Amino acid sequence: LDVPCKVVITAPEGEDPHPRFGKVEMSHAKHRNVSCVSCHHMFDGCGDFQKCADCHIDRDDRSYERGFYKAWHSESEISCRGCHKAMKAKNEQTGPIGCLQGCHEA
Amino acid sequence: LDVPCKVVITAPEGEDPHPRFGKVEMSHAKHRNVSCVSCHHMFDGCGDFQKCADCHIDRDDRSYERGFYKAWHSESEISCRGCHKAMKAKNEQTGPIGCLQGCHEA
Ligand code: HEC
Ligand code: HEC
Ligand code: HEC
Ligand code: HEC
Ligand code: HEC
Ligand code: HEC
Ligand code: HEC
Ligand code: HEC
Repeated sequence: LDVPCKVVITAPEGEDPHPRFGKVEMSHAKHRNVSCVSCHHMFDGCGDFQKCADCHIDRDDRSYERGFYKAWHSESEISCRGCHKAMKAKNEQTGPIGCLQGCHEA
Repeated sequence: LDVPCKVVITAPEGEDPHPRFGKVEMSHAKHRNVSCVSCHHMFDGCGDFQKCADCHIDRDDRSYERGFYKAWHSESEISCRGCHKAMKAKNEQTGPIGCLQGCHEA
């Protein structure tokens, strides 16, 4: 499909991930009310799509804004956890925040 | 997915173009502040961004809401001319409205 309904997000090739943190499912359908650029923040209205880890490569420095970990966990509202925390602070229905809740579960 | 930065819109596949109004270019780049669903009104969450004339096929009149002409020229703000006219009425920066301005121009 042009936009797959569910995606499986993994670590890039290289260092195996911690066994409990290696794959996360995300649904584009559940995020239908979130604009593409809210997540695909480098999309400027046309062009094609990459994996986030085509840029968010570094796995060793979890503080680095352009690294792998911060793509998903930064306080930035671009990140999975950052948006969900910001929405929760607004009492808005949103996604999970706990480390083994939802994303890293099941 | 590759969202073309410029598309050339013409008659439905396999059909002959209008002899004077046959092709119109549209820039996704220029429309980057317009949500995808504002035009692709059948897209919901995930799936395909279909060409409009997959559905807007009829050219027997310029009145049928599901036909070709109304996709582009309708009071509806989903249509090219309808959105531009509505935005102009609100004194918002927008696209062209005259029949030979922009869309059906060099
Ligand atoms: C955050 C909630 C997102 C929204 C809103 C949209 N997308 Fe998305 N998309 C997101 C992720 C995290 C992923 C997986 C990327 C990875 O590195 O694993 C995707 C994936 C896609 C893809 C496939 C890219 C690929 O793996 O090659 C496409 C083509 C895509 N997304 C398109 C897209 C569009 C057009 C959106 C708005 C309608 C959109 N996405 C929203 C996260 C999010
Ligand atoms: C390269 C073309 C990139 C792709 C694809 C994705 N990101 Fe990105 N991201 C990139 C850069 C260069 C930067 C720094 C800001 C800038 O534009 O220069 C970022 C930043 C983020 C952030 C902010 C992190 C922080 O400041 O703490 C997040 C949360 C982030 N990126 C997430 C993210 C996701 C989820 C992506 C796939 C959907 C993604 N990025 C793609 C470069 C690139
Ligand atoms: C805001 C800009 C978001 C970003 C970035 C991400 N998510 Fe999200 N998420 C958001 C909303 C508004 C919602 C609620 C949708 C609703 O109306 O119900 C969600 C929800 C989720 C869920 C729960 C879905 C379900 O089945 O109930 C998950 C598991 C989830 N979000 C995951 C997720 C991931 C992995 C993201 C980064 C790739 C991510 N979200 C980004 C808003 C936003
Ligand atoms: C969804 C909103 C998430 C929540 C909540 C948390 N994490 Fe996450 N994490 C998420 C994604 C989309 C990804 C990328 C895909 C993958 O599983 O690798 C990750 C990744 C990690 C990793 C792996 C890092 C690496 O291998 O380099 C770890 C160790 C990790 N996540 C830990 C973690 C912790 C401690 C959390 C609470 C602060 C947490 N995650 C929440 C998405 C989401
Ligand atoms: C109206 C101003 C639009 C906005 C906003 C977006 N798109 Fe669009 N797109 C539009 C048209 C009129 C066309 C040409 C269709 C035709 O019938 O000729 C397109 C085309 C696409 C395509 C390509 C489809 C194909 O050629 O088969 C894609 C993948 C696409 N559009 C995606 C897309 C996305 C993801 C948008 C939001 C970021 C988006 N479009 C906005 C009109 C408009
Ligand atoms: C079939 C899957 C369709 C595609 C692809 C597109 N449109 Fe559509 N359109 C469709 C229907 C069934 C209808 C009627 C209303 C409904 O939702 O049932 C419409 C309507 C419009 C209109 C309104 C016309 C009017 O009432 O005068 C416009 C302006 C319109 N559609 C435009 C449009 C464009 C520009 C598309 C490609 C980007 C497009 N439609 C695709 C069915 C389908
Ligand atoms: C509102 C929901 C729109 C619809 C539907 C379409 N257009 Fe549009 N258009 C819109 C805006 C807000 C703007 C201004 C962008 C800016 O900030 O400058 C425009 C602009 C144009 C232009 C001028 C720019 C250019 O590409 O040369 C053209 C020629 C144009 N729009 C064409 C066009 C066509 C062909 C559409 C239907 C397929 C269409 N627009 C829809 C807002 C909206
Ligand atoms: C962009 C905002 C437009 C303006 C202003 C006008 N038209 Fe248009 N027209 C537009 C598109 C995107 C298309 C589809 C592609 C194509 O060129 O075929 C059209 C099409 C027509 C047609 C052809 C119909 C057919 O069955 O082939 C005609 C005759 C036409 N347009 C006429 C027309 C007139 C009279 C306008 C002023 C009221 C007008 N158009 C404005 C986009 C845009």
